[PDB]
Amino acid sequence: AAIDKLVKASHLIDMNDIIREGNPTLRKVAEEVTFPLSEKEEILGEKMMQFLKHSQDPIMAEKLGLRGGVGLAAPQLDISKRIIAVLVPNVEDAQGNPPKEAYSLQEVMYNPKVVSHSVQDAALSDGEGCLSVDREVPGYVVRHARVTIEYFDKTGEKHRLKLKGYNSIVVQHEIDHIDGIMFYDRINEKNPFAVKEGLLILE
Ligand SMILES: [Zn+2]
Ligand SMILES: [Zn+2]
Ligand SMILES: [Zn+2]
Ligand SMILES: [Zn+2]
Ligand SMILES: [Zn+2]
Ligand SMILES: [Zn+2]
Ligand SMILES: [Zn+2]
Ligand SMILES: [Zn+2]
Repeated sequence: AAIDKLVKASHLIDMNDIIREGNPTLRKVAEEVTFPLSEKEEILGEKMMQFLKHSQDPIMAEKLGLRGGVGLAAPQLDISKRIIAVLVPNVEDAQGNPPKEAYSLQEVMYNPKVVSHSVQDAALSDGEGCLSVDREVPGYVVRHARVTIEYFDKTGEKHRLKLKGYNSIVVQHEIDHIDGIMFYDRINEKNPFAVKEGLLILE
């Protein structure tokens, strides 16, 4: 089955593993994982993080035919489990100095969920994209500005985390996937660029 192919030691995740808009797995509510994790579930998380590392690496992205990304959910690999990986890099300064921290967020999250959020909404100015969606989709994807999430790591340790800005948006977008929600579900149906007063537009 799909998970068996993905977790083979020599197997690298690429675009051929990513299912496409229309595939029913994208619309399911993914199943919670139980702890302790199976070896498959642990390796799957590791492969998913590796895929994001590769997508952000100039050489490996070219070798594998990948395009940059910051998040991946297991349903996108045809695996209906509540597993996501997020990897959001910090950026060099104007002088070309690497940041203090390589990443502002780097986690493989098991059973993640939003436990509370701000009343205020936010949206990326440039909209959102998706590896499973081979269409141009304009518009503000309206999300919570700030969230508090809970999730478990591969060890079963529970974490509780507050997020805002871009990382809030990235997380979620990935949580949506494990609930069978697609980004364009959160775009205004009649005017993609409608702005309800108070919306935080993120640059
Ligand atoms: Zn493959
Ligand atoms: Zn391991
Ligand atoms: Zn590598
Ligand atoms: Zn709680
Ligand atoms: Zn609420
Ligand atoms: Zn996505
Ligand atoms: Zn919500
Ligand atoms: Zn629509």
